[PDB]
Amino acid sequence: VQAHLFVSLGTAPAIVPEAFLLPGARFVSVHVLTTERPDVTLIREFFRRHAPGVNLTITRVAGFQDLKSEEDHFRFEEVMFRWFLASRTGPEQRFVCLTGGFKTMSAAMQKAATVLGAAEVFHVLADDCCVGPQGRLMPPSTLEEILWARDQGHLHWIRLGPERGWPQLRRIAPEQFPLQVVEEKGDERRVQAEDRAFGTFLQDLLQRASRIAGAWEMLPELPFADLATWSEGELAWLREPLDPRAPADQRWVAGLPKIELHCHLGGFATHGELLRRVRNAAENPGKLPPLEEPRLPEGWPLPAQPIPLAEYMKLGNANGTALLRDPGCLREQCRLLYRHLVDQGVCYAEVRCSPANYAEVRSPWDVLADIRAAFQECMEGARTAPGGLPACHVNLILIATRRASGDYRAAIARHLALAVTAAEHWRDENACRVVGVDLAGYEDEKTRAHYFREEFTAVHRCGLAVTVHAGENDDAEGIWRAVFDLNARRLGHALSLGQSRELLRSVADRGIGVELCPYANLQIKGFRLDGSAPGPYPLLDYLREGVRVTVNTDNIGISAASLTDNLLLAARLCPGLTRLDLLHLQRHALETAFCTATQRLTLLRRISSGIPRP
Amino acid sequence: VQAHLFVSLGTAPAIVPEAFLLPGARFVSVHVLTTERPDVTLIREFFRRHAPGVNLTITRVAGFQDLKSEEDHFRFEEVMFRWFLASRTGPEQRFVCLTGGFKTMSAAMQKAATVLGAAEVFHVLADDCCVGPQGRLMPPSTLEEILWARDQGHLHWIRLGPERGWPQLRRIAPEQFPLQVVEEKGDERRVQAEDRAFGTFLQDLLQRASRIAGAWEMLPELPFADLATWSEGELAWLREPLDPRAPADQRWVAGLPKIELHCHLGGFATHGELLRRVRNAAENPGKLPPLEEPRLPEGWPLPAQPIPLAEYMKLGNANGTALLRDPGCLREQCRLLYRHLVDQGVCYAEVRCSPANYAEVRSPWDVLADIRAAFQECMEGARTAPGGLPACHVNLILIATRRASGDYRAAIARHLALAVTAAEHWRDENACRVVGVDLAGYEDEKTRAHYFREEFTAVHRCGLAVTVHAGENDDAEGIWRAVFDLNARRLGHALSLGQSRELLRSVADRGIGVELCPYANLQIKGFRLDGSPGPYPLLDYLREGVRVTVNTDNIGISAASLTDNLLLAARLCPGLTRLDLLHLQRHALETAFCTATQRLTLLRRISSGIPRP
Repeated sequence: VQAHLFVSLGTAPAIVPEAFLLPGARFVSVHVLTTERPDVTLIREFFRRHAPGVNLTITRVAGFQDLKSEEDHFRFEEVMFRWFLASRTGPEQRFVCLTGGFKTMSAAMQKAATVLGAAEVFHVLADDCCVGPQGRLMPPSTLEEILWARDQGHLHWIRLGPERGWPQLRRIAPEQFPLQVVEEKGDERRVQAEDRAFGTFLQDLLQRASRIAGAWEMLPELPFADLATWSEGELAWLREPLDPRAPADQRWVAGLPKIELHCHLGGFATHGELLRRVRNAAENPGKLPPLEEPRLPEGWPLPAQPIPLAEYMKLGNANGTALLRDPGCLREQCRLLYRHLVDQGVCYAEVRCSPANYAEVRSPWDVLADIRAAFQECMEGARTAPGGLPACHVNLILIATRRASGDYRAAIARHLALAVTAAEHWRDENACRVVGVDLAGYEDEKTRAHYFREEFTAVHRCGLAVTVHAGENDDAEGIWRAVFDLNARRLGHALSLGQSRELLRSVADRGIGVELCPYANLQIKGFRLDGSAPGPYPLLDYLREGVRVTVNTDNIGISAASLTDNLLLAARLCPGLTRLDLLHLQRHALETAFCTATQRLTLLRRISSGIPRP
Repeated sequence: VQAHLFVSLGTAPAIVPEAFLLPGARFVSVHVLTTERPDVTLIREFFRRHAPGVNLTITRVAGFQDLKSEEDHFRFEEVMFRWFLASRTGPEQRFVCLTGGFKTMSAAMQKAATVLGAAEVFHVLADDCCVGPQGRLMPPSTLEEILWARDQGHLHWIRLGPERGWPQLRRIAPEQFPLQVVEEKGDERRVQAEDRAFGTFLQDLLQRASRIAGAWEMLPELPFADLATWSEGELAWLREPLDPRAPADQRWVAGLPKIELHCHLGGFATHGELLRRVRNAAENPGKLPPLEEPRLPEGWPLPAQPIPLAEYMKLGNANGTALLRDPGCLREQCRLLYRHLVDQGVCYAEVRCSPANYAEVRSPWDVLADIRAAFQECMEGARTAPGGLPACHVNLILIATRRASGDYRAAIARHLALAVTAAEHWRDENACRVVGVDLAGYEDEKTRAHYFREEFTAVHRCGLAVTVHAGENDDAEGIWRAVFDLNARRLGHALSLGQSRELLRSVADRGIGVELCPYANLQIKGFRLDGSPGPYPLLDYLREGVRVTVNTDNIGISAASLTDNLLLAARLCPGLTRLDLLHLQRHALETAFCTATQRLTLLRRISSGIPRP
């Protein structure tokens, strides 16, 4: 109910104290400007009296004596707009006055109230109030006739209708439209304006709504609907090549809301302090394995030579099946992963795990229950304020197991049966829930999974999604079979699709998604970096054809990189990538998720109103 | 370009003479509203002081001497408001100026300018203008110091800009909002009012718009990005129920760009003049069957009782197989269909046809070639100016045949072979081309054919989409089998999906489109109209996230177009808003069978064509 007051002052200073008087409407603050000519001494005396606690921010122009030239008009409008900007208050809290002014045209304030939302407009009136010595309604000597008129009420205040403001400018910040203070003498200040950028922005917003000449190419092909309210200069910044080494471009990617779809729980904390923290919350300290940390190759984030997959897997042999057989370690790892995900700014994640691996005495169901309980407790604990919803939704995807010595059919059957029952058990739509399964594996699984299509027909009826990790070999026939027989909806990696036009066109048309991990691909398969045997990274081509490409993290601990670093490295690998392409990537990732329609709408609202302005 | 102008009021007369001075702006009319006091003698001086000629209706209130009371503001607001109403001039012809008067009526009149709408707001300001005694900047004697100032350029008119006004209040008449003329003293005029109903209307409209516009979720979730630059009133209008009988919404629906996905070539011109036009272009007039138009049921567009499907089919027995076995008739039908589609405003269509039906002596390939050649000739003919592209794009879908007399498996094989060969033959991406097949009649029904899955693995590799028609019964098993074995991407009709949550959820998630035809569905299955067979399952599908479309099916048999189908869909499901139409268009665009470049071009064309109210 903080009613910050915005009153203009003319050559008559009675309007300030009088419009201060209002039915109720206790004012936390009062903001006024004038020109250099009028004095402030009697306003000083007035404010020293019964209202000393409130502040009186009286700002002044750099130079002004009258408003008769047009230049005076644009300058006054600009300075007044930057006033209202610098006030830093909610639209429902701003109040507008009689706007008398020293013939300040009295209309700029109404224009501001119309374009920028406010709460109310009132009009002071003088009726037999403060009858002066001359007989006319002169303002009091200092304040005595104010009290006199308040005693016998005829003056009053004529109140107009409230305004809401234009939808586009209703949300805005003073940082992109600042002002320079010439000098501040106590509560009084003198400021000045630089350029009519705000007027240019308003004129652009008016003009693009009429013609379609220049906006016709730009607006219709924009990823999010909230990007149509940006200025012409900002939209030009968005259509320029992204520099991954600029100290300013790095802080923009760090504030974007992000969606994550390829993460592994068993490869998070494998080195450094986090390993110590995980190895501290163990329930049974007596059976923890000896602390050995594998040695990373030279310049590990950017190795000079590709390493094979087996060495990559063994690089994380300090936190996995060895450590996650103790419940405390499992819970602590879940909590740390959630905290890191929240810090990165992710708003929706899908963690992949295989409960069978971390089970030697307990059953897989107990491991799944513990994981779900930990994640749900964290989600309920966080509960930030997008409307009461948790800060980061987390779902679950069940990948197959590793110890494939027992009967393969038995392992597959157990893996799918655990998923179906878990899907049936947790049916609430605001909590962790198993959403899909993974069919990673070929050769033996190629001979088993693809042939036994009838095995994977129950899952389809139970409401679960299927993702296939097309890793090594990456032949075309496997992709054809995965797309058309297994009815998968997302593909893993699959970096070679441009060697068969029919497959690329089919994948583009049907809508299947593709998941790419820059750091892992560079460190495992090898790729050229910067401007200068594998070919170019197939990200720009996929984005141009119309495929739904995403960028993910894969293994956070083994690769030692986060989502932001992955995006910047993706910018490095393909020269020419623009920021609009990053927003396209986010939109595609949102589209290809496994959530429900209500969650999709909520995520769209959250993302579209979070993009930081340049 | 007639300029009906509103000047101002003023205690000092000078406001009117200095406001009539505008650079390069001729006004055919001048209207003034003011109080009892002002010296009407000086406006009488101005009456012929200017010279050339303009109306000078001076309106007066029944009683007023000062703006000092709270009710005074409301009284003058209503009076001047109804003065605007009774003006009877176009929104783009009004001219508005608040140079003079007191403060409150200036604020009220600028508020009228923004809310009601205007074309330009200007301020007259004097700089060293008309110097008088003691060096006082003060109005001229009669007009001569104005002449001196014009000789010296001492006048500065400050122009602000145009206005838009709220959509509902843009069009209004004074008959329902009259006034009370006290006395029109020739050019002078006196008025009074009766109530403040129009101000109550404005308050109710604004408060209802505010209440409807809650959290600003509207901006993040608009269908098309171009709508994000609209004014608040237009969005509020878009968030209201659609009235299908008003003479204003119908033109808006007519103006909308549209996409058609369910049309039949063999049921276009089956009655009236079009039948005669088609029959007059036959190559061999001696072999034409005698003209016999079937008789339509009672009130055919909206029958009072459903009819069986067989009678619906027999209705179109004048332009079926009988007439189309002649090249001239085929060409004329194709050309007429293209012209009608262009007139309706369609920008992308997919016409279904069965070439085998119209082949007796000629082979099916000749029929297909003739159809493609006719459509391509028309397409290259139109090419108006989208970006240099044709005004309408037409692709083809091959449905199965009707004559299940011979070996049906042979018919299916020939159908698919023709489809594949035609798909490979024409490969340019800016011309008519076979884009998909329709495994209609459930292939040949599960009675004799079920689903030869291993047969339909070649069309997928050759790049053809599959559409499955849901006809009678519509058991969930059939839809399950179609979706997860035939890899279909669109479903026909399928009005019963709400009876199984799992099917609805799966269909919504995967992204399979649904095609609905309101007129045909009403005439064949029976439905309740104007809220009086269950309710029409269109609003439920939209609220559940399914991708729904509205089509025409048969144009000649049903005797309706896309616009009429949209309006009837509005009638069937009460509460449908004007945003749902754009949602349907977006879904139709997303479910089409075109290519990525065509999809981007279609998005650009649709998003830049939506008409503002």
